[PDB]
Amino acid sequence: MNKYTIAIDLGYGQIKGINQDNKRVIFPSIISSGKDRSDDNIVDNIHVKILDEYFNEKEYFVGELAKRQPSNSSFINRDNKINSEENKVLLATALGLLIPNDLPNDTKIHIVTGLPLEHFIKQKQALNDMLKDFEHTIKFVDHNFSRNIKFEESNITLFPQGAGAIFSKINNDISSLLIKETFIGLIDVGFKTTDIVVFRINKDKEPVFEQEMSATLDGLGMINIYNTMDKAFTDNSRDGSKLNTEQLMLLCEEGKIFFKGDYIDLKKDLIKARKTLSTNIINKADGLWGDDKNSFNSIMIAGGGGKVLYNHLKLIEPNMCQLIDNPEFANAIGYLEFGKQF
Ligand SMILES: Nc1ncnc2c1ncn2[C@@H]1O[C@H](COP(=O)(O)OP(=O)(O)O)[C@@H](O)[C@H]1O
Ligand SMILES: [Mg+2]
Ligand SMILES: [Mg+2]
Repeated sequence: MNKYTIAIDLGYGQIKGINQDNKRVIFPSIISSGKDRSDDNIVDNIHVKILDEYFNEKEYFVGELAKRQPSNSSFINRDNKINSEENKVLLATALGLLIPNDLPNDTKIHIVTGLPLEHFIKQKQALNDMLKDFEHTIKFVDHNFSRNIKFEESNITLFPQGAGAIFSKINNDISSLLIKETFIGLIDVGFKTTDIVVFRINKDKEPVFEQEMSATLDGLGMINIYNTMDKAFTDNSRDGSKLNTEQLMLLCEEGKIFFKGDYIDLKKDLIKARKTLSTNIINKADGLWGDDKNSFNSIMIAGGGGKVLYNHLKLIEPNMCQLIDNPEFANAIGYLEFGKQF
């Protein structure tokens, strides 16, 4: 009785996913009501329908396709909720893309997912509850295929973020991380939260979680830069005009947007927002690691935020800190290695 393993990292910014055949998908965590659209990649054209027990077919665009719409799942103003309509569509769209076409009668889907470090205790059951209740057919209308998502209880496993990304053997060299009596830190800078997780290495090269030197920062993530640039845009505009989410996201890539025949350059505020977010995250990490900061052998930052802020984040200890090889799929790969050896 085999089982197929799909690792899915759920974010308030980007859904990341990878099954045990090393097929990865990633797309923005925005959905949108769908419509008859009337070597293109499927990930940029997610027109989809979801069938349930009520025989509701709910129609959605999700990902890049939904990003390019007037109506949107909020990005800034998406209330934090672990089981919602949008996390169900986003979870079922990531599954739908990572489920093969010829699974045997014996092979069933095993999902590995989780919560941020300190969010785990609070929301392990609510996430295990939404997964238990999955009873949906996900239909990719423009791509002639559909999948059924049903979860066998404890055909699913939940892991707090942090351990998996660290322990990994594809994005790390765990031979060089196993040093006696030293620490190893992770700084996963995400969209709404930021995880700081450290592990003490035993004298027998066994790693131990240090809850004390670890937190989940609830007010610091890349969303701070989005809001500061949203206010910088209306403020600079002095028109009372606001961007939509496709524009605001572009305005936070480089700080340039072409709006109503005006070249809006806010790169000066974007740089300041990134230094200001990065300062806080370095301060919190220093706050948790006192003089024990000298006892580290690596401090690896990761996530989408870690990728864009690495040059600021590195200042926390420049000759010792590094960027993990695939920052955004760093927890999702940890979720694969942990689920597969299970
Ligand atoms: N090329 C890029 N330029 C600027 N920002 C980026 C880029 N790629 C990703 N990001 C930022 O990183 C975020 C993705 O973070 P992610 O690793 O998904 O964390 P979470 O798991 O909390 O969603 C996006 O919302 C975006 O703001
Ligand atoms: Mg994340
Ligand atoms: Mg906290």
